[PDB]
Amino acid sequence: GMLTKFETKSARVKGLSFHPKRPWILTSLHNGVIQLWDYRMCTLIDKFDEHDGPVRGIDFHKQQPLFVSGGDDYKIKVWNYKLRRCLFTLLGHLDYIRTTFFHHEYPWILSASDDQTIRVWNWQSRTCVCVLTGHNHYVMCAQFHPTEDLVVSASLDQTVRVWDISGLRKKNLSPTDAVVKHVLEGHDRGVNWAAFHPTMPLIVSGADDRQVKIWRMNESKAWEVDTCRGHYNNVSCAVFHPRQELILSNSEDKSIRVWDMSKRTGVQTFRRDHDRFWVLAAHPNLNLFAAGHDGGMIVFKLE
Repeated sequence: GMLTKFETKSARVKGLSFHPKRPWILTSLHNGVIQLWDYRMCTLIDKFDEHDGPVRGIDFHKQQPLFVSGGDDYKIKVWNYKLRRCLFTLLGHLDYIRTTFFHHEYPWILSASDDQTIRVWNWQSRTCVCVLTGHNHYVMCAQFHPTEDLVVSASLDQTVRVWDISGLRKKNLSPTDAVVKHVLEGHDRGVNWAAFHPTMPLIVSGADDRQVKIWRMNESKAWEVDTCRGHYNNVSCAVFHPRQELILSNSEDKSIRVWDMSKRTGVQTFRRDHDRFWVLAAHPNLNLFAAGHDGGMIVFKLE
């Protein structure tokens, strides 16, 4: 089932990010440390210790020599991994930052916070260019769509939201800005994570109801199309397998679960003795995955 490639022992891992080309993964830790690992040479390349308290937000830029971090200190830091330093800090959030991601093309950062806001930042102007309001509890996750001007967010308010930011794109990149397109209701507890499918109009979410839910959107509406049961504690994270009909989830129940979207195979469950899982990453072009837990990180393949 699970082919372990690389493991770290560390403070609890809260964030993960695979480099698209280098055999590198970032881990952002509960102790405020960001580790840069080479999983082919089995070495710690570098350590970045500038935050105070947990760092949950971490993302490599897919094309620029940058990564972005978001901390419980309410700071977003933009880093250059060649220069090995923090270029600048973005302030504005009023509570813990849950996620930070770079846009794949636009000069943007997307952040989600316990302050109930989603923020878009322009990293060229080094400014906040949009505050997305509407959630009425912690925003646990916000992600950019890979090819459309959409955002998906997950909140402890029990909703997943889909936002149209095409207005913000036209305003901000030119030489309302953000509209809520869908409010996805169905989880009956706080939602910890939501993500877009790379190609289909699908969303996956994981919640404190111990459910992994799959949603479909069309031109008019969005609706729940499946619910995966088996986790016996809060679902921390869920990702679409980028290139196979699979979903990967992990949980405070100390398990990774692999779901068959085709439903041909039953769910595969991978357990740790003592470690809650907090985060899951998929490599953007390899059949390679990473999970963050109480005792460190595991990088693995499926067989």
